[PDB]
Amino acid sequence: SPKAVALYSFAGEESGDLPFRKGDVITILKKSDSQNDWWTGRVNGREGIFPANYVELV
Ligand SMILES: [Cl-]
Ligand SMILES: [Cl-]
Ligand SMILES: [Cl-]
Repeated sequence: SPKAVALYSFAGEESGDLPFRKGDVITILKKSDSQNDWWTGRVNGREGIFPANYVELV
């Protein structure tokens, strides 16, 4: 499974969003062919979707 580092924090205020802080390493559960889409991941015991541009694939 791909991992990615958060370049910026995401508050993830909407239901289904995955919040994270800058520097967190997110486990990617689903990605698309664009890093401008919302991808699916998990970190900190939460699961959800987030803007893929906020992360850098390891
Ligand atoms: Cl935000
Ligand atoms: Cl892209
Ligand atoms: Cl969750």
